[PDB]
Amino acid sequence: MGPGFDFAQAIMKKNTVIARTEKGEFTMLGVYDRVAVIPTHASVGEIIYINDVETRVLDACALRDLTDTNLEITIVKLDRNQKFRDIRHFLPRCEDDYNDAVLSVHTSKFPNMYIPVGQVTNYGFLNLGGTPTHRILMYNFPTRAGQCGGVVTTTGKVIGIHVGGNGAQGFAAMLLHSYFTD
Repeated sequence: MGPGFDFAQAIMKKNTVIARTEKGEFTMLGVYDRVAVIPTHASVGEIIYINDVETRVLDACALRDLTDTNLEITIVKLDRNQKFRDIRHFLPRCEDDYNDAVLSVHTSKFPNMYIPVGQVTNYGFLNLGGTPTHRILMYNFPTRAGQCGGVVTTTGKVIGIHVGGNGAQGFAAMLLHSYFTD
């Protein structure tokens, strides 16, 4: 409808795949080469389905901060025959608050879904499903089951991936440029 949705659509149309694990179907963001991200609660194993095709996992790393606290991001390298568009220059360098964000989801259950979530707070600490978690972004939208892995954007920036909700608020894990230096 406007320039926020335009940026979100440009990322969904070239930089997402549908990922299936034994724990469900997830929006998965491809960042560069064969490297993608997914919430750590997806429990990625040695094999994953990517757009309903059996795919070997070459590497999977569940990120933690230097205090050994969960960040809820897993970085996956896929044995795929095609590279993602390199979007690392759209990643923020530091922790921050944002205005006027969009949460975008693409699964079997929710195809071509875009949600204007408004103001995003640098929330920091969250007890997420009983697990202490850091670098959490919060937005005042009642997100639901099926939105995990959803991409959070502003105009010109890819800032996080949806990882949870409490019925009134939604929560995303930060994406930082420093996670994807090669």
